Parts: sequence; structure tokens; C-alpha cells
Amino acid sequence: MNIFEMLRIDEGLRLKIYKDTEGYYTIGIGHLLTKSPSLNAAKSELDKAIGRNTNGVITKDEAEKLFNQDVDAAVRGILRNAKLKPVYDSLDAVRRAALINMVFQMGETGVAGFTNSLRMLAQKRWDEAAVNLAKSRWYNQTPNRAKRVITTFRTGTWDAYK
Ligand SMILES: [Cl-]
Ligand SMILES: [Cl-]
Repeated sequence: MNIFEMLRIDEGLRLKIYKDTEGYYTIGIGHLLTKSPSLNAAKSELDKAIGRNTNGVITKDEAEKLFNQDVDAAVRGILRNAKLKPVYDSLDAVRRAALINMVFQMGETGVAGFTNSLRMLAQKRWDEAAVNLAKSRWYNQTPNRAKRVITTFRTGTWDAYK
């Protein structure tokens, strides 16, 4: 199991514009297009991202290309973040993937905001961090996903995904 397979389970794959859990226009493997309520704005953002007149539909290959870009961007975003990087550097391979999953979903800023949990993770106090992670809007809104990510941090294995 690896980050890609992990996020592919968490996000799914849709080849036509759809709205995410928050009602935002998305496509592919969790690729957010816009927070704007307008479908045209989404379609415009889509064409600009793909480089062709898509008319709101993309192919598998195209979805996979945005996904590679988005995963690469999340990692580079963590490594650029003065708050995230040291956490990231202190973790093992599996837990690093859990942190990348969070950033992919809620952005760097978003995650950098879990101050207390981050400190706990940095300190390798797994159970405590898991508990702290759970008191969040994130957990309350998307609990099944949150729970898989939390178990991954708590245990250091991919069991939640097998
Ligand atoms: Cl893009
Ligand atoms: Cl969920």
C-alpha cells in the first residue's frame, strides 16, 4: 500500500464534474476545481487545468495526471511548511503518508492549524494524538475517512486500509 493507493481509496475516481462532501465542484481523484457555486466557473477551471475543451468530462489518464500533480504538490507543500516539515521529518514511512492524506484533503494551512496534534505526533504519543485529532470538525464531518487516517497515525500500519 502506498500514498497513491491510499488516497485513491479515500477519494474515489469520477470522470465527470461532481460536488465533494462540502458541495464544491471537483473531478477525478479528489481534484478540487473551485469553491465557486458556478458550474461554468468549474468548467473553465477544468479546461484550464487539462489544457483542452473538456466540456466537464475527462479521461482516466487525465484524472491520473492531475492526481500525480496534486500528490507531488502536497508533499512539496509539507516540505516548505515550517510547521509541517519537522513533523514530517520525524515520522516513519506509514505515518508520513497519513500526514500527506490530511494535507491533500484540507490543505497545508488547514493541517498546520492542528497545533496540538502536531506536537503530539512529533512526540510519538500516538494514542493521545489520536484522541486529539478526533476533536475536530474534520472528524465530525468525514468520520469514516478521519478514522482510517487516525488509525494509521495511532498504529503505524495500513490496517485501516486492508
Ligand atoms: Cl491544476
Ligand atoms: Cl467519511
